[PDB]
Amino acid sequence: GSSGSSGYSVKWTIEEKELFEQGLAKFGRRWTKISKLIGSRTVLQVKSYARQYFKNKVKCGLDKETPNQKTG
Repeated sequence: GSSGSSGYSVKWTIEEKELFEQGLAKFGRRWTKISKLIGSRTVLQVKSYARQYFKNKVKCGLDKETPNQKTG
């Protein structure tokens, strides 16, 4: 597969990952709140990431995409 960012490389940090969860469980599925807690990220970034986190939790599935490629 291929991946391209038509903007800039956006990545998170452990500190952020740990914070997101904390509030996620405490406040719940509230992005407006979480985003604020962390401060660094924004409602948007959080909204997306929310799904990005789980996607990883469970090995590639629905996507049905493997890092394999034409050998040789």
